[PDB]
Amino acid sequence: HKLVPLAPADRAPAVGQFWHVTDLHLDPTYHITDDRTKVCASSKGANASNPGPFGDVLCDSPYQLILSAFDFIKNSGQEASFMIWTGDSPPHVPVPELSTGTVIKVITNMTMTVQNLFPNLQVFPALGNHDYWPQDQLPIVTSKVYSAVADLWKPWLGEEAISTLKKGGFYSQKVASNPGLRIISLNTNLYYGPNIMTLNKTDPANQFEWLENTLNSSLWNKEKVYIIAHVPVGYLPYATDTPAIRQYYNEKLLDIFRRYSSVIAGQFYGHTHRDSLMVLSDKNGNPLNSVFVAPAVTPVKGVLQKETNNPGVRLFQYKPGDYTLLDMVQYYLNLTEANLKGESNWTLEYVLTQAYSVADLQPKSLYALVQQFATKDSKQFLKYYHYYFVSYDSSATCDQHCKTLQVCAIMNLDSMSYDDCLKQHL
Ligand SMILES: *[C@@H]1O[C@H](CO)[C@@H](O[C@@H]2O[C@H](CO)[C@@H](O[C@@H]3O[C@H](CO[C@H]4O[C@H](CO)[C@@H](O)[C@H](O)[C@@H]4O)[C@@H](O)[C@H](O[C@H]4O[C@H](CO)[C@@H](O)[C@H](O)[C@@H]4O)[C@@H]3O)[C@H](O)[C@H]2NC(C)=O)[C@H](O)[C@H]1NC(C)=O
Ligand SMILES: *[C@@H]1O[C@H](CO[C@@H]2O[C@@H](C)[C@@H](O)[C@@H](O)[C@@H]2O)[C@@H](O[C@@H]2O[C@H](CO)[C@@H](O)[C@H](O)[C@H]2NC(C)=O)[C@H](O)[C@H]1NC(C)=O
Ligand SMILES: *[C@@H]1O[C@H](CO[C@@H]2O[C@@H](C)[C@@H](O)[C@@H](O)[C@@H]2O)[C@@H](O[C@@H]2O[C@H](CO)[C@@H](O)[C@H](O)[C@H]2NC(C)=O)[C@H](O)[C@H]1NC(C)=O
Ligand SMILES: *[C@@H]1O[C@H](CO[C@@H]2O[C@@H](C)[C@@H](O)[C@@H](O)[C@@H]2O)[C@@H](O)[C@H](O)[C@H]1NC(C)=O
Ligand SMILES: Nc1ncnc2c1ncn2[C@@H]1O[C@H](COP(=O)(O)O)[C@@H](O)[C@H]1O
Ligand SMILES: [Zn+2]
Ligand SMILES: [Zn+2]
Repeated sequence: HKLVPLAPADRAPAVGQFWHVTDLHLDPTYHITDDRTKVCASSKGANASNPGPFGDVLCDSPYQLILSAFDFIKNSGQEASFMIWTGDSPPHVPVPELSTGTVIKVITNMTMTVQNLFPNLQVFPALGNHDYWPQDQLPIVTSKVYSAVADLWKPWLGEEAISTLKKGGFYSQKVASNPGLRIISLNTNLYYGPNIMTLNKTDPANQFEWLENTLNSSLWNKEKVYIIAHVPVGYLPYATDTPAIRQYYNEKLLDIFRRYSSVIAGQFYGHTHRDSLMVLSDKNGNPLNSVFVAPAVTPVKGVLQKETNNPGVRLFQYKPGDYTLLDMVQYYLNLTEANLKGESNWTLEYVLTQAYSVADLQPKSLYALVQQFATKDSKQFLKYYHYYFVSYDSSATCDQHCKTLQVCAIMNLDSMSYDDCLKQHL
């Protein structure tokens, strides 16, 4: 007779789950036609290679592909308490073939697709470099795009997040279903090489100052943080000595992340359209923070590229009320198979703990895994390189130089450690 909360069973609490989708790149022009240079504007006059209803390797996403990805999520039987969505919705076409209004229209379409299919799911979006017109030129003051996405994403975001989103394209937001968890959605396009608007800016849109204060508040309020953004920190794994964002910004952002590694329980990026791991470590090689780059829904590649990705979406598992990452489940569409029969079969690619025989996704667990990658003829690394393209080509090979670039980028996010890795292993 005392109105005490009803104690749950001693059963093990169910893990929490959330979805990560990225790089949808809708191409509204997509359509099958005899002249394969007219299947999709995103091929920029190239002949589509083998187009079907779910797309082509030289095209961005037909609407039907994006719909099939979200239909899979909806009917997967996986419970999830939120979704993160890390940007890049318009297609790869020349700047004169887009406009601010067209960019906003595509982002609106994607946003409304998600809200229509998932009316009860909190979603945390981030802007990508194509989520602006002209592409990559994301500004350091308020803009029409920033104001538009602030209105589009209002169902998911509180007043303070809406205010910072409108001003600079970034926000933080408490997760309604997960007390003690905060999402920080950065606009890392402010740091991306092609962005003229941020040249010679030490703190464009004051995002570093804001991020510092946000993380400090989370620290003192005993919150955990998941960082989400479009362009990742660290080095491109397919190129030599090339940071994904400008080196000055990479170094500055990584130092913030190292100082707050005790608060940051995950980092989640897109932009590369590949499945990549990174482990942020100190200068002495001690692992600090696990980083997850998710592959795209679009399969697009340029004619000059040999490989591309299969479409992917992924799910993370975490410890409830604690937010330590326990696992990652990567799903994919075999695009050639789907196009041949005309029906999608989104399916499991792998479960990270099972694929790699690791206990969880903590930095030390992943650090020990990637140390195995470095061993000669590592079967773990061969599997990783297969999954890098989302199982596009089991015959794709990574020679000694390719593997040095991959492993060095996985383990060394800052310039000093990355260049030392090249010195030791080239
Ligand atoms: C996603 O879905 C696609 C489509 O089903 C799968 O791709 C097919 O995979 C099978 C098996 O790997 C391929 O069949 C094999 O092809 C080999 C030839 O390689 C290429 O050569 C021709 C050029 O002449 C290409 O056009 C062709 O597409 C291939 O890419 C052959 O050497 C094999 O022959 C022998 O294989 C075994 C031997 O035990 C036997 O089954 C056969 O009888 C034969 O003796 C075999 O035919 C098939 O070609 C692929 N199709 C396409 C369109 O690429 C992907 O594997 C799948 N992805 C994942 C991750 O599962
Ligand atoms: C796009 O492709 C067309 C068609 O090329 C053919 O189509 C394929 C199915 C395959 O069979 C190829 O080997 C063929 O060549 C190209 O147009 C043709 O190109 C050659 C001359 O270079 C010749 O077949 C015809 O003169 C061209 N026209 C047609 C209707 O066949 C076209 O050049 C390709 N465009 C690009 C940008 O690659
Ligand atoms: C989202 O778009 C799809 C795809 O259509 C294109 O995408 C938009 C960005 C915009 O440019 C549209 O004008 C394009 O047609 C829409 O699906 C299509 O909708 C129309 C009906 O209005 C219909 O003619 C098509 O057959 C539909 N299907 C396909 C595969 O194109 C979809 O309705 C849009 N969704 C939202 C919520 O806006
Ligand atoms: C980080 O915050 C420290 C703690 O100060 C208190 O933090 C919360 C509760 C705020 O309400 C603030 O007003 C409090 O004073 C600061 O002492 C410290 O300066 C901050 N560190 C940095 C690097 O900004
Ligand atoms: N694996 C790759 N090889 C060569 N170029 C790439 C690769 N991945 C991405 N790019 C380039 O990076 C950009 C793609 O990012 P985005 O345009 O934001 O989707 C384009 O300029 C591509 O040409
Ligand atoms: Zn992209
Ligand atoms: Zn991008």
